[PDB]
Amino acid sequence: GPGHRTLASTPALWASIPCPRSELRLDLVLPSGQSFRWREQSPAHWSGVLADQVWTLTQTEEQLHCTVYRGDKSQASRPTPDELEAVRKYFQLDVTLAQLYHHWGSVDSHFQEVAQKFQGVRLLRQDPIECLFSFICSSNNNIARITGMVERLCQAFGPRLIQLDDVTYHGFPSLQALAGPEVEAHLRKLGLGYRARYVSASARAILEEQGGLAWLQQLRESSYEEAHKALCILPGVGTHVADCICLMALDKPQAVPVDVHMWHIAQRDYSWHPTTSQAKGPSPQTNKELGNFFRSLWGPYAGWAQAVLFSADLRQ
DNA sequence: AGCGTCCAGGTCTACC
DNA sequence: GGTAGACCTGGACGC
Ligand SMILES: [Mg+2]
Ligand code: NA
Repeated sequence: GPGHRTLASTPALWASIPCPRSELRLDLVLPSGQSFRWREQSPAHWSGVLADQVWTLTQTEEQLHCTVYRGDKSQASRPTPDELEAVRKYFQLDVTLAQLYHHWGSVDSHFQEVAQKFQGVRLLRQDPIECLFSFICSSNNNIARITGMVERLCQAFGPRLIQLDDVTYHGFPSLQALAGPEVEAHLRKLGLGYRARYVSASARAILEEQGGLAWLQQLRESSYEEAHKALCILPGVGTHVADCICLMALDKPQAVPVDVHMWHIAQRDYSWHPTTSQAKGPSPQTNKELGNFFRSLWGPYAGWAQAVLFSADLRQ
């Protein structure tokens, strides 16, 4: 297919959004386990599917530059203002990250130290269905393997969009495409392990028991506590996966995922231990208490502070 | 030399 | 509700 674009080579095809590097670092966000579907196909340029089309993104010191491949056999052109608005919404640029970093650092000297080296880590606003099934794939697993799982799931069950160079881009599958009893066996062939059943059973539960796709919008409109409880009915969704979906797709900025990294960060970097349980190791009660500890420390956007520490912990 | 253990964005099941 | 251990997969890497 046609080439993945670079800004300096094809300037007529790009348009900018005001966005300083203090507000966003693509290299610290897009490969860090929020979305699994972006790749640095040219140095400093990240390509992936965003609002149903492929985009490439790159940045200068003060701007986020964007290019879109419409794949409808139309003539190439720069993104329009209306298309750029989808990118601005995906990066939630109405939230001023530099102010949150100052708040978090004022209450937490450890955060302040890490933040100095990890500027521009913000939270993507993701599609609920993509986020749900990506995080079902994430449990007891590592980011490189999760990334492959998600790519193979999309290639097998999602619509083909376009090919750039030798990369064929697919959209994320629908609920219906993931729900049939033949799907688990295919996802097992694709190496999803025991999560193959969780993916297909969760798609069937949403369609057959929760009222279909509108349930995810209902959870976006519900409180954090209500949304988190509701997601936990799904096979493969426990309190951590539910917190990931709440934070990253359901607009719950105080949701704090607690995985292996955040548990070890609490112990190593905060000397924290639970005080609501005599036994101190990970457990439902202690993982719950740890989420509450980080909310109490960082405030109503505690999940966003978690994303900074998580991204940094991947690099150490 | 390469096997085998540890480990990774945890959840489920069984049992008390 | 608390506790404990199994669990698909494959890269890191000690022995
Ligand atoms: Mg569940
Ligand atoms: Na609903």
